[PDB]
Amino acid sequence: MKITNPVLKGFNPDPSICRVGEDYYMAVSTFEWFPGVQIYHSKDLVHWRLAARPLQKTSQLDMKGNPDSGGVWAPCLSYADGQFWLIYSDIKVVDGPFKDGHNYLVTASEVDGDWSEPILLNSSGFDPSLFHDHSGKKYVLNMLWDHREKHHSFAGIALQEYSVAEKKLIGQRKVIFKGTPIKLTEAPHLYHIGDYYYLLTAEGGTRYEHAATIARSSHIEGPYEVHPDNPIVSAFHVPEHPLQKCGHASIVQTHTNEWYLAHLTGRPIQSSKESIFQQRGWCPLGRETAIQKLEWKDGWPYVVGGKEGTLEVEAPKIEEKVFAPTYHTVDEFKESTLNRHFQTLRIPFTDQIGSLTEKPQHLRLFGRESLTSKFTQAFVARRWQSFYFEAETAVSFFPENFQQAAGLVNYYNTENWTALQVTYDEELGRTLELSVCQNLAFSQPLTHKIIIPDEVTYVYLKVTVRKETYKYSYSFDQKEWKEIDVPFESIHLSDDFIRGGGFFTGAFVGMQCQDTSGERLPADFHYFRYEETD
Amino acid sequence: MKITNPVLKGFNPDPSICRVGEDYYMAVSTFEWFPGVQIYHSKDLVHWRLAARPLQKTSQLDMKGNPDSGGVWAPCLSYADGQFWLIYSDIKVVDGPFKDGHNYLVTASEVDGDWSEPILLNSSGFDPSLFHDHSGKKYVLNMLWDHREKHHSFAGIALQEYSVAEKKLIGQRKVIFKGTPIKLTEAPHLYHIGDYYYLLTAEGGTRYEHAATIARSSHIEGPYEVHPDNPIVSAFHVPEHPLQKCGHASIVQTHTNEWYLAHLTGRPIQSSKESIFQQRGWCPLGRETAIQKLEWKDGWPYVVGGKEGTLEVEAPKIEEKVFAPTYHTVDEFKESTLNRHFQTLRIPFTDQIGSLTEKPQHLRLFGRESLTSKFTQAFVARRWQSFYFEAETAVSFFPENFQQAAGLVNYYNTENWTALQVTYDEELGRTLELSVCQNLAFSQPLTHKIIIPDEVTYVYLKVTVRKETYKYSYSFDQKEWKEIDVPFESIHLSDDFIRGGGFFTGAFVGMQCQDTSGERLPADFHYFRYEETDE
Repeated sequence: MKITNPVLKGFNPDPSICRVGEDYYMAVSTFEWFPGVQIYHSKDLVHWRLAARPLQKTSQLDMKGNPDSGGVWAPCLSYADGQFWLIYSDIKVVDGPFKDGHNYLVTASEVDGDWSEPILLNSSGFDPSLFHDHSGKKYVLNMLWDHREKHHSFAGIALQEYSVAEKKLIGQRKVIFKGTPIKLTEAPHLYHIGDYYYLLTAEGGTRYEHAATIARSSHIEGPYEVHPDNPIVSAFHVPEHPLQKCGHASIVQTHTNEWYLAHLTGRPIQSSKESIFQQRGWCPLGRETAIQKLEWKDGWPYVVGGKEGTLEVEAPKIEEKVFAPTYHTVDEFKESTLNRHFQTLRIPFTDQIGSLTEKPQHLRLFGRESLTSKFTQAFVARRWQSFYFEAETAVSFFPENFQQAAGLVNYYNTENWTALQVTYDEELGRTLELSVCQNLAFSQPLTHKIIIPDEVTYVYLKVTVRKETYKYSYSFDQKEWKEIDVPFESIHLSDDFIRGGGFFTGAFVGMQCQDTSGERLPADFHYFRYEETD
Repeated sequence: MKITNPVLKGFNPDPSICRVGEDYYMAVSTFEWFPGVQIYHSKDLVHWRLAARPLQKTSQLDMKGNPDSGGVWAPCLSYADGQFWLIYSDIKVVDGPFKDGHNYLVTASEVDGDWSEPILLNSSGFDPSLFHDHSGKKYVLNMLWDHREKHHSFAGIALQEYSVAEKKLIGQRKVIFKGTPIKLTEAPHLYHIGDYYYLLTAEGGTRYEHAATIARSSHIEGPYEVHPDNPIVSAFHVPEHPLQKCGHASIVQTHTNEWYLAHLTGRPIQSSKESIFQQRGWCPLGRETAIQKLEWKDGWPYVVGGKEGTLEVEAPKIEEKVFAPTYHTVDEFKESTLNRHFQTLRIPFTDQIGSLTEKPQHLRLFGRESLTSKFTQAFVARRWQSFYFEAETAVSFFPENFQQAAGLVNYYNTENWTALQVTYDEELGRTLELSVCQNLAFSQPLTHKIIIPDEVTYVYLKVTVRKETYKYSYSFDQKEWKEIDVPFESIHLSDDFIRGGGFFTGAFVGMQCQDTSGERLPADFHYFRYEETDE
């Protein structure tokens, strides 16, 4: 029991696991956060390092205006013919009868290399997957989205051959599997093992009814027979289990001939005044990735320890490989590139949003649109990856009107965030303001204004997260800290609290500057510290 | 002679009227509909023709992903120094505490010429206006948006000098006016008349409390004194008046030294089960533009006939100039340019959404995203401009899967529309289906499927609008029509029915093709007929 779940903490959903020789890769979805797709690398399945974010250019991923939790849904990473293949989606509509979005293919020699320009596959449903058949043929699988009023929206798993020569889907698509009574059949993955094709799918939806089902056929077009103890992964029946929403799985065979299953999961905070059987809880870290061990019997896989998953799982018999950290606890912005754990919303980090060279050893952000804007935000943020942490920054900002503000933000989506910002008041001058957006209801709860003396070069801003609650603090000298006595609920930044059709990310913390007057006033952030605690 | 109001019927709001010599122009807002800004031209203020749509390029106007009723809000058209100046906005956020949006300036020698690339002015609030002072200086006015929780969001009218040489606002902005108790102060227009600067604003919001207020100052930065009988325009007090939502005005002095006021208005449909004093009604034609006559007294203008406005208004002493129609009652798509009364949502009409040359004498639309998408819709549409009309098209479409559909659509926004479309059913083949989106609640009300025989070349589709109700009909031969006995309420496509922070357009009817499978299957529309009635 040396794998400790979750292996990817914080917002890291929809894992697509992939072996190349003795290297293991896992791609996860990133939704509106840019650059798109996170690929992690491991030798032993115990330790994982963030290795690449493939979708770096607007020609590969153009998400300006995308709805919250649109963009890059579950991706599929594979390897064949000396190349990585990455299938991804750009979902443009996440609410209502339709689910408009398009599926694309890019390739690369190495996951951290330059990925190709996208090949357009289809638009008929999300969760596309690329299957490399033993014959050399290639097939794309995806769910079929049905908009029609009388029908369940999940109309089955479609299969269609992909022509490498023609760079397009060919022939006609075929519905090969219609799911089980759990329904919401999605996330198709095909595997050829022994004498059967195994079709792995997610069912039940990505909330607390989530499950992984598997079916098998001697022929790729079916009919598929469902596992006799289906589902193979699910925590639906065990509301007290520490792993919840267990589903959307992918399977890997190690180079040591052992079998493992990656799946997403959530770790909810519960309410003491509610029944955990009725209110399963809220997940501010979003959906995380866990790894289970498989065993085989009668040609069917089973999750070792039970289908709800285990926190501690027997690691494969592989030499341990620990990686060095890929971020520093205190980022002083001495590098010319933004650290790989930082992302921006929807669009690339360019000189129109910020600079790492205009003000050396600072991250300079030019004030753009407000935190409610799905277009151009000067906001650089990183995931909450623990229930217990501190994040801190120091900002030089001299606003001249009330429409300019910059500071520290905890953020779920454009309707759900809190921010501690240096702004300007017509009567008191530079002030420190607390802003709260809760499903688009806006409040500024401080009862008395915090005036910033003109002598203060840098305003130090901190958030302290203690599982259920978090609090902001500030200092004018980094020595004497003052806590703002407004206790914020972490569950308000969770998948399970926010309204609307897209609820698939997780809480972020970061640095931000807005100027809704038009002057693009810069804020200079001296450092960003993110430190997990006990 | 008589001006008959509204002079611009259907969705034509926020009029900015402008005289150049003996020609008169009026620009109106277009929100998410592309190309942006409609400019109308008149000689006599009675007859108006659609003359230009300036914002034709994505470099001038990039609205992909824009929210419904974002985009081009109220524009400002002026003329000075031998060129037209157009100030416009691109609003990116229409709900919540902020109103993120940016204001731009483009210029041209003629309203239908090539307009420049935009100069960015500011982002501090919408309704920007450019004022040409007698001193030669230029000033930009706009409202100030206040997001702060404790404050009214309409924080006053800002003034700042614009440097023509430096292509930017210079100096610092000054709040010159904070409004009256009606509040929601917006739409500033400045006029220097006689001994005073006159600041015209809209107040009360663009629903049924709308008003136009006017103030004057000897000095451009104020303080402004409010009109003693303010507001000068409003129907708030008369719920039965045929013109409602009267406000957002602009003033013109004719070359015959007469004074007129253009303003937006709505013409509501009422419910017989409700009090009009409680439910003023619903406006499927959206906000239209009307023109009132002004008279002066003691240095203040007054609307002739009362501040609620008149339907028939005395025309200026100008020789009549009647224009011929600018669209064809039956458009056969024989021309290589889409007629000027057709618009697309958000984006240019390019070879990726349709073509007038691939299939001659047809409008070919490549199936793209559904009607609920704010991104790429292959939808070509024109305004409802009468309470009584018929629209009709004929479509060649051969869908192969249930994710392909094309046909005739009546549309307010991405959440509010109805469509009669040729689609495909796995068991019955090509079928005719009715789809309904009502504030994003989706229904398909036909009780039995309408099967289309394989031999049918064109499916003819028609909508008949009779004020409160509209009904779809279809034919397989253009001779024998079958009405679909599902009565639709016109008020469901109105500013006053749809949910959300943006409710600023009006009902459209048009041709559409979607392919949510990825194959971009084309539908070919043979013609589009739009034929109004006189009640």
